[PDB]
Amino acid sequence: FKLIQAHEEKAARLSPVEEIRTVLNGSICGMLSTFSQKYEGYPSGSMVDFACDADGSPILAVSSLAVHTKDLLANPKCSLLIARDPEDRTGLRITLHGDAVLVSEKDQAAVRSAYLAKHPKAFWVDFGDFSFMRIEPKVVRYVSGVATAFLGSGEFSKEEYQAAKVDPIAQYAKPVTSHMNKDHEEDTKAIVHNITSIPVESALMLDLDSLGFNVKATLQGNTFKLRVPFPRRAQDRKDVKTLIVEMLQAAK
Amino acid sequence: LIQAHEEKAARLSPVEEIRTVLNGSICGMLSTFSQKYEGYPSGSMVDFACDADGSPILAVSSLAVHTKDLLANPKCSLLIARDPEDRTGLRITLHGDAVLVSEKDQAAVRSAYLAKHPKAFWVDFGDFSFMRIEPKVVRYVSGVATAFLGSGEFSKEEYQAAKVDPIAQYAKPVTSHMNKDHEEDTKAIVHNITSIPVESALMLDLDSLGFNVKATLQTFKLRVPFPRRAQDRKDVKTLIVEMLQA
Repeated sequence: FKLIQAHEEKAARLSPVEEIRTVLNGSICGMLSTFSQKYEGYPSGSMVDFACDADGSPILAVSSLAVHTKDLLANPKCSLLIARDPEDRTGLRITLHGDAVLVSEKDQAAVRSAYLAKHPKAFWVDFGDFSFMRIEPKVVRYVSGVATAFLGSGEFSKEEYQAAKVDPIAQYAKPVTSHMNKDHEEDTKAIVHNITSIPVESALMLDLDSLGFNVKATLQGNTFKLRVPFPRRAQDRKDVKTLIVEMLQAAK
Repeated sequence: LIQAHEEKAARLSPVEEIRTVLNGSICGMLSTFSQKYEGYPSGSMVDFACDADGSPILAVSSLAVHTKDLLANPKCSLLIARDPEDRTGLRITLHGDAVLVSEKDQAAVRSAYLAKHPKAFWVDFGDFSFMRIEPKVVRYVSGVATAFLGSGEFSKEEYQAAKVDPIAQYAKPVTSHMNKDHEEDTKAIVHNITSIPVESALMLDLDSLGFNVKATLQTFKLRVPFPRRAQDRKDVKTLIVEMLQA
């Protein structure tokens, strides 16, 4: 109740801009808002795949037959809504506002590879109906914990957002969280219990970065999220395993 | 072979399908004009509940960004994904005007909202108000990266006149009993009706004319129509057993 609030406020985590920079870079799909070309005066929403380029600018592969493509050609001002955990309503949600710009011929090759890195089977991007567009950010806004005590919000300029680096350990979140959630969830419960002093019934690893990881934990009927910081910054894929064993050894 | 079965299988009309799916949805993506960032649109996740006419009811906090957006410009849109993770699924965008609910309509609107969000106790707090998106146009797209790409739009009058299918409300219990315990029965029915030797058949939704399934042979969706319209919950069980016997 009060121990959770005191632990979360002190636990090491990425800075706000690095968290938003990292979550966006790891995201591959979101909700595009445009000005409706056909229904004048109304906005319009659609689902789009995307991939951030090296600067964090979303790359879209848009079909000339899509409604949202016609919207963007008539008015390039748009927004992109990202949900870290789409089903979690208390999760982090990011809105990137910017201007959709056709990618130049010089930039085609770098843009195409950045997009296929996130959508490896998207070989329609070479078809004539499809073009790459880049949403050049104007402002990046986020909200977190809507119906919770740890409600936070903020915004970043284009310059602040682009200067932040993507955390180099977050890319390993999927393999690490799988091996732990499938085979070694007892270890996660002990580590969380050792650090937070909460005897959690279950501890599910949500994400991962160089400073630690977050877990979905359950105690009685309440479900809540806990930050589990590493004793030091993780340096690589293997170092993440080393630190988990060290935190387990410090408990087990 | 799939295309010939899908084009002939009985299903709800387009406007009744969209009316039914929207009425069954309780969360979506709201697009607004950004009050703070002049010239830009904005997106947010919102809970909602359709009223009896199909108009989405929102319970908005005075502290939320999208509330300030809607108060500055009521013109908005609501994006609903029947199966949000299925990229070929049906997606509906309702465009309309967000209107404060009047004092006379508060009670009916509150009950419509709590029917879909029974634990939303905060709707009574002072920070919260009910808004209704009065529809201007309802647009849909389906099978966006498939051979069966379809689209269309409905006026406010066409959308409001359509009825919500009275059997779709039973989709969750029926699909649970079948997908967990009787997927062999579902596979037999699908193979019997479509003449497709399906390896697995996962029941997706339900209406009075049949149900849709996710099937795999050597992944695609198949419509499984009932031999006649189902009249109630028990009749759905009667018809499924009847189709299994065949």
